[PDB]
Amino acid sequence: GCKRGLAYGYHSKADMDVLSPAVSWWYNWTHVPDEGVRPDYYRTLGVDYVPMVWGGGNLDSAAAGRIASEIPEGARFLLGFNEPNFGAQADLSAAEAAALWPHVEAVADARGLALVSPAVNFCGGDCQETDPFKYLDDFFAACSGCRVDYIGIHIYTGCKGEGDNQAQWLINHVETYKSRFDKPLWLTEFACDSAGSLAEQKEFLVDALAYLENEPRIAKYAWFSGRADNVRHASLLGDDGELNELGQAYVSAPQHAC
Ligand SMILES: [Ca+2]
Ligand SMILES: [Ca+2]
Ligand SMILES: [Cl-]
Repeated sequence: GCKRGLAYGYHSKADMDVLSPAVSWWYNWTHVPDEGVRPDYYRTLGVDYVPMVWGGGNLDSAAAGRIASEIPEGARFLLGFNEPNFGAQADLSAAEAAALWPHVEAVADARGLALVSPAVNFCGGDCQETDPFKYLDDFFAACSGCRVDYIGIHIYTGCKGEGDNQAQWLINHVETYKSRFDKPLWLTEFACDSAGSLAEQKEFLVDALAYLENEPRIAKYAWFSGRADNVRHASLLGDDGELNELGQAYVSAPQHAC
C-alpha cells in the first residue's frame, strides 16, 4: 500500500503521533517494535511494523521458532540481513547468506510474511563484496530455490545531483537496480551524505520523494533517520514529539495513490 516509511528504533508515542499522518510503516533493525510504542500504540495509530533478521549469528531452527513467536501480531513482511557485503555489518558472503536463508524463510513461512532480500549498497572499505549488483547476482545464484519477494537496497549520495534535480545521483542508482533485476524494490535507507546546510538535505529529500512516489518498481522507501548523529542534517525529529523542518517536509510531501 503506502510507500513512506522510517528507519529508526527509538520512537516515543509523541514522535509517532507527528510522523503517522504520512509515515505508514517503519523498521528498527530487529524483530520487536520500539519499546516506547509497544505493544498497542503503533497498532492503534495504524502504522505497520516490519521485522528484520539483521544477521547470520546464532541462527538455527530453534532461533527461527523464537523469532516467529516474538514478532508481533499483524506483521506482513520480513527483512533479510543488513548490509551482508560489509565487513562491519552482517558480514556474510553471498554463499553464506544463501545457506542461512532457510532460517529466515522458515520465520516468514510460519508467520505468512513476504520476504525482502538482504539489503545491499556500494562498499568502499572492509568489503566482502564492493559491488551491490554483483552481490545480489551471486546471492540469487546461490539461493536458486529460495523465496525472495522483493530486493532491499540502501542509497546514500551527495546532495547536489544534476541540474535542478538534487536527487539525480540516487535516481541513477535506482535506474541501475531496475535494469539489473526484475523484482520490486524496497529502498530501506537513504539520505544525502554531503549536506553543508539544512537547505541542501531538504532540496535532496523533496526531489527524491517526487521520484520514489511515482516510480512503480519502488514498493516502499524509508528515510534514515528519526534522529541521526553521523549523517549531517538527516534527522526528522527534534525534541520529543516535534518534527524539525526536514521532518515537516517528509510528512507534507505529496503521496502517490494514498
Ligand atoms: Ca556465532
Ligand atoms: Ca530541485
Ligand atoms: Cl502501547
